[PDB]
Amino acid sequence: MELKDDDFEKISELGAGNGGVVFKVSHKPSGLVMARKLIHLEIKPAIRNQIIRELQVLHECNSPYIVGFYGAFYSDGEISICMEHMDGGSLDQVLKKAGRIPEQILGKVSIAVIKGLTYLREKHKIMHRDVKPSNILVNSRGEIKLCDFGVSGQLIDSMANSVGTRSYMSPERLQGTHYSVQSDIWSMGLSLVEMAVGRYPIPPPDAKELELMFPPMAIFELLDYIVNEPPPKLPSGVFSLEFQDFVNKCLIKNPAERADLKQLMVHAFIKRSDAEEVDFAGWLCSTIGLN
Ligand SMILES: Nc1ncnc2c1ncn2[C@@H]1O[C@H](COP(=O)(O)OP(=O)(O)NP(=O)(O)O)[C@@H](O)[C@H]1O
Ligand SMILES: Cn1cnc2c(F)c(Nc3ccc(Br)cc3Cl)c(C(=O)NOCCO)cc21
Ligand SMILES: [Mg+2]
Repeated sequence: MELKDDDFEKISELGAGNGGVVFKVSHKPSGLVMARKLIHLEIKPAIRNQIIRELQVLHECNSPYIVGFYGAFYSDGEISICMEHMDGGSLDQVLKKAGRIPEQILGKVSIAVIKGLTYLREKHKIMHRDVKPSNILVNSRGEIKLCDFGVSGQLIDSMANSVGTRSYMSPERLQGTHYSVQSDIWSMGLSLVEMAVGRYPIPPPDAKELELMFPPMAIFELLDYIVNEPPPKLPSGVFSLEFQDFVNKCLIKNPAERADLKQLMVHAFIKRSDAEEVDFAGWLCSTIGLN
């Protein structure tokens, strides 16, 4: 069934950020609760049709590790993407409420991210391009799913400009055009360290700030750090050697030396997490108040 603007009714706002705002909406004709992302783009009709056209491939991105798509359309200066509502939010949200995220949980997340990236690359030859904690969604059934990946090339173009004071970009992507899918591996590694530790891990915590857990940077100052200083590490002692090596291999500055999806999928840490009996659903609601 096709989706139009007037068949929707707003319920609440799930949040916003940089070029988009997403609402919890009711799709009146079907009764479904959806998440509807609005993206403002002053752009000619010819290209917006192509964006809408390109976004349709989301209809065949079906995976337990990828957020469900309902449909895409154009309202007034607004491109709408309608998706599965994830009643548990983004990992960046659960991080706030949780402080830190336990290694074993992070292990299940790692599993989901790899399978998600693998699915998108394997079955669609598509690179994510924006891996970070806000674009990993979770829900009360304990599903862990990726969103906001770069499915439409023209959207990639039309969003080219508009970034902030926290980069999840690989150093190769920061420095030039010589980047690709290995960049997502970096984005993952960093995200993990962040969720693991309780904050964006650059710059890395001083001697003091570390034993406590257990000013914001200038733009250039931060990017300069990412590309020229050694990458962040999981602090020793509080995380299994397995986890440490995993993130370490994810955060190699040289993208050709950096681990790939193939390799991470059979890494000691994944295989260990793969076996671990973890009630992720239970932990989720427990730490954010719910079911
Ligand atoms: N399908 C969804 N279900 C539930 N909540 C969602 C969904 N999609 C997005 N959200 C929420 O909307 C918030 C903002 O979304 P979004 O416009 O993609 O920006 P962001 O990921 O937060 N930061 P940025 O990537 O810099 O734009 C996210 O942090 C989520 O909390
Ligand atoms: C660059 N680019 C190319 N295609 C894209 C695309 F489809 C996007 N959205 C999206 C994708 C899959 C699913 Br499932 C759900 C959504 Cl909402 C986003 C995106 O929403 N970036 O979020 C930034 C903040 O608003 C970006 C895309
Ligand atoms: Mg986003």
